Amino acid sequence: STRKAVIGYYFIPTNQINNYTETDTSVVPFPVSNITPAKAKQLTHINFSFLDINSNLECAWDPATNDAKARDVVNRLTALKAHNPSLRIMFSIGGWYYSNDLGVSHANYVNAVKTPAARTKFAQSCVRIMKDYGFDGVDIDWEYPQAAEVDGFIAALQEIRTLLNQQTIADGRQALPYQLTIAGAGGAFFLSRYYSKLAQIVAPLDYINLMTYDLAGPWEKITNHQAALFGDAAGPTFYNALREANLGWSWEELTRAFPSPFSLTVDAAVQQHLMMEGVPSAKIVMGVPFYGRAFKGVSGGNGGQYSSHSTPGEDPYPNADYWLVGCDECVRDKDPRIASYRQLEQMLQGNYGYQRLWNDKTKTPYLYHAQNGLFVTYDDAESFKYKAKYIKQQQLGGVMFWHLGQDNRNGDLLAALDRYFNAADYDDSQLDMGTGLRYTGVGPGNLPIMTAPAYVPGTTYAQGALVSYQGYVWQTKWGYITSAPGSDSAWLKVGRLAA
Ligand SMILES: CC(=O)N[C@H]1[C@H](O[C@H]2[C@@H](O)[C@@H](NC(C)=O)[C@H](O[C@H]3[C@H](O)[C@H]4N=C(N(C)C)O[C@H]4[C@@H]3CO)O[C@@H]2CO)O[C@H](CO)[C@@H](O)[C@H]1O
Ligand SMILES: CC(=O)N[C@H]1[C@H](O[C@H]2[C@@H](O)[C@@H](NC(C)=O)[C@H](O[C@H]3[C@H](O)[C@H]4N=C(N(C)C)O[C@H]4[C@@H]3CO)O[C@@H]2CO)O[C@H](CO)[C@@H](O)[C@H]1O
Repeated sequence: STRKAVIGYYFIPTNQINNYTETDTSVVPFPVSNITPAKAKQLTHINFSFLDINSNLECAWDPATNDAKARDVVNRLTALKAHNPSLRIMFSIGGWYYSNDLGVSHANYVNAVKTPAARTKFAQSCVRIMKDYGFDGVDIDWEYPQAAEVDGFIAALQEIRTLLNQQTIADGRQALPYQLTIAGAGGAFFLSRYYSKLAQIVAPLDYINLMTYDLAGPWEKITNHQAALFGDAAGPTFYNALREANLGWSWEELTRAFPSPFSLTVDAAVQQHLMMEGVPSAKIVMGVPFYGRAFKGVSGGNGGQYSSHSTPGEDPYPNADYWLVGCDECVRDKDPRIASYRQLEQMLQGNYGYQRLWNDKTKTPYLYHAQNGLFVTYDDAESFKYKAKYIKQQQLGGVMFWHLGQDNRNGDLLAALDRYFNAADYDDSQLDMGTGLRYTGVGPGNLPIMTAPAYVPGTTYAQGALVSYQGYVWQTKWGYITSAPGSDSAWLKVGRLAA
């Protein structure tokens, strides 16, 4: 049917732009020339990261950026479109460093969306940047607007959308229209900031790119998979913050949608989006990490899973103990807590003491270093089989990943994703999705199809009775009920009738 989106972020820090070279990996580890024609054909979007919002409340490059070098790098990316007429080079505004609550530019995000006049100035600057540098759309990665900033954020997205649509007409770009996307939270605590207005946030977007990773890390006391597809009952569980969002729903409605505690998984985040009315599955893009998160000080028994650990959370990494054995990139980056898939392959292949283990509930791999007590959670071509099948089964828009420089040299992770979506000879009809814990919540936007006897006036219905009435299947919350379903508080809408 419709091709699945494959959205790869291209992350290049300012110092690498200013010293850009394609022949010295100690200066630029992943230059644009490493995105070969074959890789360009497997991507639908490359998202250049990151631009910012400056104190003038406009989209802007980092002011330390050499503009001539910046244009040269972007030009190399947009030249890739010669190999793929569906490919878009987006640019992304924000990222954790600029836009987190304590980030260096945070107040500029709050203020740029605060008023109609600020939103107009900001929205115009976005489109100006995208036309001036040759980008194909705008991606916003503010992590994250708070519940009170959400209305301004929504209006800013609406205003950018209108201007982009004007630009599509002006440039006759109907075959490849300019797009607007955001990177969204992939876990319930950050998602709760804007969850109640999710339909308004998604309406002006082509896609919402869920960051369904970083679900574990040094900030948690217990090691865990950072991107489990489904839940493991032996793993940690979390309070479901969505049940406290300002939804106006009843106790039964909240309980049916927001089981708590719950397993913090990719499936949970996807279902939490689908549960809301007006959030179409085709706009939801599942993020996947091309890096692993590493922990030290883990005590064995379960391959390092669900263990206490002694991994610092500070930034910069607080000392020079680069304890992730074999991680040469970690020495370069002065941080043993993150390793690219590229590096993880070499760590597993070398004489470094890792076992590769597999959790058949979460459908994810992990590395365990028994001698030193190390645990690494990551994703690979095998976990991507289950995630790609889930994307197809749930009719999602596609996949997103952070970031291109972390795939191995041959681009095997990207090639795998492309194969699972597009290869005629690839068959996952027999791929067993396992018995891991599914997120069981149901909301107005994902009512299952059900059948039930028609409601009959005068009949006294016990608690739990199911009837069909005016297009839906309803269940009594208590008994005995005689009211017509939907006329009072006694009936829960639990399903839809097939047309
Ligand atoms: C250019 C720069 O600011 N470098 C910073 C550095 O910032 C990076 C790192 O913190 C990245 N962390 C990891 C594990 O890669 C971080 O990546 C985030 C990104 O911000 C989020 N946005 C997405 N999208 C898909 C849109 O994914 C996430 C990823 C993965 O979590 O990106 C920031 C830049 O925002 O941080 C260090 C420490 O402060 C700093 O020294 C400097 O090198
Ligand atoms: C204390 C610490 O180590 N701070 C890190 C910082 O960690 C952040 C980010 O990695 C967030 N990643 C995002 C926003 O993409 C991370 O958010 C993850 C989060 O942990 C998962 N959990 C949720 N919840 C709702 C609980 O959602 C997902 C999100 C992704 O949506 O939160 C941690 C801790 O706050 O990362 C930066 C850059 O990597 C690093 O410099 C350092 O400051």
